[PDB]
Parts: sequence; structure tokens; C-alpha cells
Amino acid sequence: SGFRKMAFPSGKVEGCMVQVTCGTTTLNGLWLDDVVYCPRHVICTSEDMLNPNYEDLLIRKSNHNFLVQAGNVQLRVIGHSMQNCVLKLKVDTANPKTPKYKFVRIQPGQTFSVLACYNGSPSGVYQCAMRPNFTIKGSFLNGSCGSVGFNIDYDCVSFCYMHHMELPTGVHAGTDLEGNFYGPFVDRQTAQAAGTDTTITVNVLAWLYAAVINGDRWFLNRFTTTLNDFNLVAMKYNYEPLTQDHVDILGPLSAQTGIAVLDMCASLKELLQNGMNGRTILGSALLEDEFTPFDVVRQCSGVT
Amino acid sequence: SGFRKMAFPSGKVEGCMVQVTCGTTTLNGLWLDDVVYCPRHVICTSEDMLNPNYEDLLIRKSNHNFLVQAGNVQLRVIGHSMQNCVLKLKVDTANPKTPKYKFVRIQPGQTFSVLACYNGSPSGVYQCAMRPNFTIKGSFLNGSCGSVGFNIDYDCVSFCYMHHMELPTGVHAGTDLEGNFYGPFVDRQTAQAAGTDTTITVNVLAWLYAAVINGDRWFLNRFTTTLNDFNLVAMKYNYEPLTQDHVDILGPLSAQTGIAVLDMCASLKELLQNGMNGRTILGSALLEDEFTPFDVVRQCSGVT
Ligand SMILES: Cc1ccc(CC(=O)Nc2cnccc2C)cc1
Ligand SMILES: Cc1ccc(CC(=O)Nc2cnccc2C)cc1
Repeated sequence: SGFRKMAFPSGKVEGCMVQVTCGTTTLNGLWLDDVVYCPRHVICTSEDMLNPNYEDLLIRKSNHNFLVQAGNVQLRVIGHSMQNCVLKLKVDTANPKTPKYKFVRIQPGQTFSVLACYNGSPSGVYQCAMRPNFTIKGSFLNGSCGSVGFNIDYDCVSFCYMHHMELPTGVHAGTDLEGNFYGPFVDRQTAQAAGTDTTITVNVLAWLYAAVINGDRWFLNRFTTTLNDFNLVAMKYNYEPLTQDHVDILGPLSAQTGIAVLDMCASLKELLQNGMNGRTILGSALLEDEFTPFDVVRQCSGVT
Repeated sequence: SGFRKMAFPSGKVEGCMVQVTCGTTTLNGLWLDDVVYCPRHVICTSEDMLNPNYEDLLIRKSNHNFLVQAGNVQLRVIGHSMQNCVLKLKVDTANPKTPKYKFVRIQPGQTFSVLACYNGSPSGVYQCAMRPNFTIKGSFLNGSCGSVGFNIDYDCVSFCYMHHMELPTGVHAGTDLEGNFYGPFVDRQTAQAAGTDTTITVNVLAWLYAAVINGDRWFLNRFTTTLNDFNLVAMKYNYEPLTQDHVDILGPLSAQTGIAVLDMCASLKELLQNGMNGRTILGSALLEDEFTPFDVVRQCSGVT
């Protein structure tokens, strides 16, 4: 028992981190097989950042300008190319520590672990969700660009995020591993609207099931609701509308606890309308939306 | 910017995890150099657990009864001994992945990362604090025993905790790496009082400094207080009394923000007396005590 904001073990990803320097700029790169992936803004200077012409900036660079160091050892760069907002530096040596891996584009509301890195060295690991507005609320400082987000499926690392920038609001934006930004963001120092965000309803319900499994039951009530009624409440409180697809993915948790999904929706409805009255759920005084139904099952079963 | 409950990268510890089986019981072991450390209750059965005579149970075991598997490969056990509540199994091969390491006994209120494991395989990593009452509020299921807590100082892993048991209250108890329990706990299936716990005041103040650094400032007020006055409030709200030693370790954060420690104490006093009024601090609706002043500085500076 107990329920924590648990990240995947970061070892397989630590073995892929390298430092990439181009001119005066240094950030992190991800070395998988014989390619190093990093944010293309490694080729910019401060003057360039209002609206960089990445194509022109990259044309001024040669393979020898990209300095890649895997901890202590230097990698020899034999090719470079830009794909969307990432650079791919072909190196002459395949990373001996390359795990089995996939590049995936995650959906808003899904969760992943981030290995925050500086100068190619891992600093820490934390779990977070891709917000419905495609931002992440991470913990990143200057030099963290190129740090990645991922999930692990037994021996396979699915890389889903590469960190690119901090918005003026202090929230974070980045790309999938093909360099496509999540959300409307561009890699320019410009003020950029992140859409209206919402609370990930299916994750809050999954977390209420995790609470029941671990003995926090005070919020269970004698009520039920319908998807239509629940969605009027979700609307008022800026929660994502719940669909049958969300009810279906909560099926395992509903079966394990014997609490029908719509009955858990009625508990969530009352918590939204009444608040917590100074009480806590799994050590939190707010409704947590950073655990998916898969995360709750995985944590509550002991998946290695 | 941003502030997360960040754990240390778990790679150096993942390389030390093994599975230990004795008879019908399986748990995790920590393989450092040519020794595997694991909880001594690996030698018990269900009948034995009300009050095991560990000395007698161990006498019935030989080196060949301890099956140790490092992922896929079997280790040859050439010695066994019990030290307090841990067993030390001497193996004929030094772990090639042994990091630089130390065994340390942490103080109540200090934090560490846990790598939860099952059957010698890492499941996830999370950050937590050793409660003032020497329990930890972890996330552990049956089979997680032998999972360890640690901190990392550049290249050195300081192991501070090995998981042994779950109390009937759902909180966790374990030992340092010499097998001494933290707190009054014994490795028996008996109901056991965990002392009265308190909130780690110095950590809450460190976290209020982290909030100011990241822009959450609403709780700052026009007041100041004294250690004596602040401690009357801490007393009433079950917080640890603040000492000059705690004020001194908050010195760096006070210098960075320009907010005198006693002025931050007056903000904490008002939050204790008035609550949050439905507001949040660093995404939390309660006062967080799982970040030490060192953790806040480390996270806010980017230590790898
Ligand atoms: C368009 C663009 C891209 C990158 C940069 C640097 C940047 O944002 N680094 C950063 C990332 N995450 C957290 C804190 C910081 C400072 C500037 C402009
Ligand atoms: C004295 C003693 C020691 C160990 C055990 C098993 C045990 O507590 N395992 C466990 C640990 N952490 C979380 C959940 C579980 C079930 C029983 C009795």
C-alpha cells in the first residue's frame, strides 16, 4: 500500500545522455544507435533568438562544429540534418548502451517520466502529465534543453518528449523525437499563448480509485450520476468531458474495487461542488490528475 | 523554473539490484562488490512471522539455500551472515556495476529516493522523507522488501534505507544498510506503535523559499516573528520546533531571496493559522515538508 508520484527507473535513459555544444551554446543530446538527437536551437546565439532562420544558421555549420561528448569521451560527427525542430547528428559509433526503444507521440492527458539533465549529466527524474493544452509543468532551468520524457514497457523505452523551451508563464514546451512540437509552440523567443487548460477527468477518477484501494474512502457517497449530468459539472469546473472511451479504460479499476464508474463520478461531482472541507486524499488537498488508469493499475500491481 | 518532487537518477542503483530466494520466499537484494545485502526475513515462512527466532531459522540454512539471481545470471554464494536485521551473502563475483558508494544512517526529516523493486527488477523511483517518527510513507507491495533508499553526491551513492515491512497502518519501516531499524520497529508481524509524527518545519520553510523563487508569492506578508513566538504556533499545529541550526541551514535560501528566515516564519505562521483559503503553492493545497533546504538549492541550481 501507499501511492506515490512514481517515475520509471531512469537507468536505460541515463546511458543515452550526451552533451552537445555548437559554438557557445551547450545542451543535452540523446544518443541512440549511431545518431544523437538534440534541439535545433543549439545552433542559435542570443541575437538570433527573436526569430531564428534555422535553415540559414545550420548552413553555416559543419559536422566538426557539433561537439558531442558522452560523459568523458568525444564522439565523431559524420553527418548532420534538421528534421522539424530537432537536429540529428550522425556519429561514427553506435551507443553501446542503446536500449530497445521506440519514438512515440503521446496524447494530451498521458503521463511520462522526465530525466532532467544539464551538460549531458542526469540531475533528477520526475513524473508528469502532458497537459490537455500540450504544455508540461516541469522543473527545468537553462541548459536542460534536450532532456527527454519517456515511458518503459518491460525492456522497451518509448521516448515521447524532448524539452525545448520555457514559456514566459514558467510552463514548458517541447517536441516528439521527430521534432514536432506538442501544441502551437514555435522555437522563437516570442510570447506564445498556451491554450485554455483543463483538468484530466479520467486521471482524477483513476486516482480516486487508487485512493479507495489504499484505504482513503471518506469521499465515497450514496449517490450516482449519468455521463450527461457529470459532464455539466465537468463543464462548470473546467474538467475534460468524460466519454464512454474513458469509462471503458476505467473498467479494470471499477472491477477491482466493485465501484461502478458512474458512482465514482458522483463522488467526484460532490468533491467538485463541495471541496475537500480541509481533508486529504492520498496526502493531497486537491484533486490529482497526473496518474492515468494504466499508472494506477501498474503501481497497484507491481509491474517491473 | 518549476518545482517537482524529483528523485535522483536511479541508474547506479538499478545495476545493484538482484533477486534473493530462500525456500519459498523471494525478495530483493543489493549487490555491492562481492556482497549481497537483503532483509533477514527472506528466511521466514508464514508460520514463523508472529515472532521469528532468526538465529535458529538461519542455522537451518546453508550458502546453497540462498538463490541469488542478477537479472538472468545466478550468483554463487560462498558465505552468509546476519548483521542486525540484514543478511550479507558473500558471493564469488564482485558486481561489475558497483558504483562508488557509502552506507549512511539518515536523520529524521532528511529525504531520499527509493527504487521500488519486485523480484530483483526495478519498478519505479520516487522521492520521500524519513518522517520525524522514523516511518516512511512509501509505495510498496508484497515482494518489495529489500528495495533501497539513497542519495547521490556526484558519483557517490549513499545508501540510507532498505525496506523491511508495512505496518498495519499502511506506513513503511526499514533499516540502514547495517540492518538497524529506523525507529522502534522490529521485524515481527505484530501491531507496532509508530510515535506521534510532526511536520518537518525546516522543510516547509525551504519549500516556501522554493515557491518564492518560482514566482508563487501570494503568502508573503508584512509581518515578522521570533523563534519563541513561531515555536508556540509550531507547537499548536504539531510542527517540529525550529532551532537556530534550522535557521542557519536556511541561510543560503534567505540570501538568494532576500527574505529573512523569521519573516518567512511569519508567512508560515499565518498559513498555519488561516489555511490556504482555497489557494495553492507550487501546485499543492497543503504545506509540503518533503524537500530539505539542500534539495531546494540543488533543484533550483541544476546539480548533476
Ligand atoms: C525559443 C527558445 C528556446 C530555448 C531558449 C532557452 C530556454 O528556454 N531554456 C530554458 C528551458 N527550460 C527552462 C528554463 C530555460 C531558461 C530560449 C528561447
Ligand atoms: C515482519 C514482517 C516483515 C515482512 C513481511 C511482508 C511485508 O510486510 N511485506 C510488505 C512490505 N511493504 C509493503 C507491503 C507488504 C505486504 C511480513 C512481516
